Amino acid sequence: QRRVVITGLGQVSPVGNTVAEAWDTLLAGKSGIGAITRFDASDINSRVAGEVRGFDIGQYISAKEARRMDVFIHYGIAAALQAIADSGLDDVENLDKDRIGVNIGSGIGGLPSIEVTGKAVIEGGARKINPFFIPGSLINLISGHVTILKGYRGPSYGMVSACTTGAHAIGNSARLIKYGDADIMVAGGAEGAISTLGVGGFAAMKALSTRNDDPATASRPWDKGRDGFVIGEGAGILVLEELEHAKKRGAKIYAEIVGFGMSSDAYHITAPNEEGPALAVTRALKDAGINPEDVDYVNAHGTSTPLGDANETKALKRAFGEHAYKTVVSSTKSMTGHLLGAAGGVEAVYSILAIHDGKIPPTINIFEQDVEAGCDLDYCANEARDAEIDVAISNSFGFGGTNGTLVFKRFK
Amino acid sequence: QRRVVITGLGQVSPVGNTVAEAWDTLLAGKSGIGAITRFDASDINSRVAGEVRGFDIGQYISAKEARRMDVFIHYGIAAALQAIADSGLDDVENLDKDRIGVNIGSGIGGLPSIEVTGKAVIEGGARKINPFFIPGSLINLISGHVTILKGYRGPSYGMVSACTTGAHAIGNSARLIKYGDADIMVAGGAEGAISTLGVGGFAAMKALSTRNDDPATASRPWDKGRDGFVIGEGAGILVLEELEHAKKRGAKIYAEIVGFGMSSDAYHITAPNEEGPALAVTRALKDAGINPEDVDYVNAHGTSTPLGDANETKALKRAFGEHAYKTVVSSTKSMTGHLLGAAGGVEAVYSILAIHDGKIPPTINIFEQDVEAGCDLDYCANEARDAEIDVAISNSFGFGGTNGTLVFKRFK
Ligand SMILES: [K+]
Ligand SMILES: [K+]
Repeated sequence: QRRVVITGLGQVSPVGNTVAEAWDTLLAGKSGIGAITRFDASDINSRVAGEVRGFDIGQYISAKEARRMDVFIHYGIAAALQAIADSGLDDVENLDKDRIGVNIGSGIGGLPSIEVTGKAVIEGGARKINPFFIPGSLINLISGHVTILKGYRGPSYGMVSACTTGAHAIGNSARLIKYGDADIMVAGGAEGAISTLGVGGFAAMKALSTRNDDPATASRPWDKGRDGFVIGEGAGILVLEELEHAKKRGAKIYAEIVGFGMSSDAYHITAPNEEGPALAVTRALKDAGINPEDVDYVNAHGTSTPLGDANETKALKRAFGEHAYKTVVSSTKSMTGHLLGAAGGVEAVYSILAIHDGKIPPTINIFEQDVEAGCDLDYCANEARDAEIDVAISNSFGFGGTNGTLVFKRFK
Repeated sequence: QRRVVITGLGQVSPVGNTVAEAWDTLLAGKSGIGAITRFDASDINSRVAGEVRGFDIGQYISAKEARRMDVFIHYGIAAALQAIADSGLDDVENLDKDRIGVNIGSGIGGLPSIEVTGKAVIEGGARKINPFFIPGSLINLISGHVTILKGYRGPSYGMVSACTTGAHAIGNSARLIKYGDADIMVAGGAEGAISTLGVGGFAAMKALSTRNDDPATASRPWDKGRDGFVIGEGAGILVLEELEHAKKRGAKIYAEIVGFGMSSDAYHITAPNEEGPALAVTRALKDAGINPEDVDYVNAHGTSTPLGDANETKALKRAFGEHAYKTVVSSTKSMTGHLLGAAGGVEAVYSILAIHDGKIPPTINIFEQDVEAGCDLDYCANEARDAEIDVAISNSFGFGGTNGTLVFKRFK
């Protein structure tokens, strides 16, 4: 019955501090990956990352309060306020704030502040713990701060699903609105784990690229020379709004979310198989009431891992059949790196912008496509395309074998 | 119009390593709170806790497997496997595991292992990081390990809402089943933050009781002498199942979940207001289509805080009107302590058992009820009661001002 459209976009990421900066960067095929500057990473086998740069949280909230939060909350709050400003909700007279909720997740949360506080305790004891240590690291406090800043009293919580966090949050928020528990939801993911334990943790898994002499081409999905993903940070946020509510005020509408699919591999904890991801894609298309052939663009999970990229391709073939060769796929992680919990968030934004603008962002750094390994689809290599996008799907296949697929559609 | 019933219970907590042990301990009014033994808490102003004791994870998984996980995962897995065994799903031939999902959350997650790893890194560099450090601390890996152990391929993720985590996980899972995305959901919360940064973190917020000389009465909800909550650890898990699916097999049904209410205070980060919690209770009852007068038992938030306990009373009076004085309230945190993200889990179990067995667990340590602060309701003080419970609600009002209310009903 109830339909859910997108009326606001918010983004902070390695390719831009606003939605416009990012889109322009992505369409130009420019990388957001560089050498790690956040901390001394000389000891980690991976020393490259997608870092947020030139970003001032003080533009959004007070510096004194910002001081008391870990940076993943900075990214979430900033991207949320962007999306809210973008939707025009701050200018609606007699807005029913009781019907507005916030659902923003994170994969890992306040790892950098936990590391800092830990070092403080070792050196100084338990009395060096700041009074704001715990709220400054709690994942759900992103939603907490946003509701307090805006006076929203609808449902608020965070999700955690590793790489799939942002997808689950957005899909779940859409469910909430349809069920009637809210008319508006602010949803997405935020991540800030560029730290010794964060970067070093995934490196210990041998999951990260070690192309430290060529940062710009470290992330290269479906390329022959790929060797692991490049860690990234930031946040992507949507404003989801019930259609009639959107149309009553004169809201600008980017797209409609028509489908949400979920599955579990039940196989490996940190390596996606074929069937699990295929299930999620299938379930999402069913939920949307559309067929594979209707899908014009797939924003892939596309981590640039040897097994993952190839397994995702096989998963698409299972779910799409022959249309896997007709549709267009692309991984924006080729430019942004892998934002983990925030990945589903920013890539939802990009998918929606693809529909809205009629443009597909490229998978850069495809020098020799890995056809031998089965990666023989159209990954929109190396250059963006003008394309009529009516339906776009965004995939997220995360650690724990948890899968999510969002289905967006042009609104007319 | 699908209905959701509870066919399985699982629990690990300071009052028991099984559901039976716990329910018996609670009804006898015995405390699970003692001096902190897990680590040297000498330098922290709060040195009491609700610890899990005499618990062998090796009973559920191999030692080798366990070594790769932080303890909050241990509690989650153990409580999950308890619930799954209780429901009898392991014995159903041709069970459709594609229709079975897992949604278990945590408030903080793998804080102890992060502290351990962080120290090892300080002492020996990045090499020290175990390859299983990241998956061993990821909150969503509780669901991950359960799906893999059992072969469940339905939706899987975790939620994070602090104190309300377990409530949101259960309610959301019921919504999933109703929507049709699953027929069975394993849902609850788990927490294991009995560590320097965990206990020290909440102590730095002046949030914990400092009654270290008398651990047994440190947790005393609505008592004149209450001085902050007592931190606890553990996990509580439900097996949620669509009604016809349960009835078609020979499923034992504990109760039915008929309502789910969510709200945000939009007021204070770490201190509940009146209206926020009142909103959640009202919304839960409207969702269930039930009048306040029909509520026989309220499993309170009741963390033992000077402001929180008094505000919760005012919130109940707002939502229930005159029936605030007719119903029976009680806080099992008087015996378990506050299990954070797991609180909503174990207290859902306790609420269901109240309905099932027709008994009300007491709020112990009420020596002089704080009537002067307005705490003048019936908190089932100091001894358990036999009572016919047709409808019970369980409240969780957590940090970030996030509120969740579950409504359970006896099934016929
Ligand atoms: K994607
Ligand atoms: K409760």
